[PDB]
Amino acid sequence: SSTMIDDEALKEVCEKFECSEEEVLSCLYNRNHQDPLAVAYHLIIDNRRIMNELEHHHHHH
Ligand SMILES: [Mg+2]
Repeated sequence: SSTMIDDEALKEVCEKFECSEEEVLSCLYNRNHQDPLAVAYHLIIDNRRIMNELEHHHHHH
């Protein structure tokens, strides 16, 4: 199997939550969506996506 991790989001969660990388990876692996570390990881990725979409719309629409 192959698992993809967003390294930048992982680093940001670890810095902001003062936690180990394995703590984040564990809740992702266990699909424990309710763990705030998982929520934060996906929030960082989702917001990056949304901001990229908004910037595009601002400049081109
Ligand atoms: Mg405008």
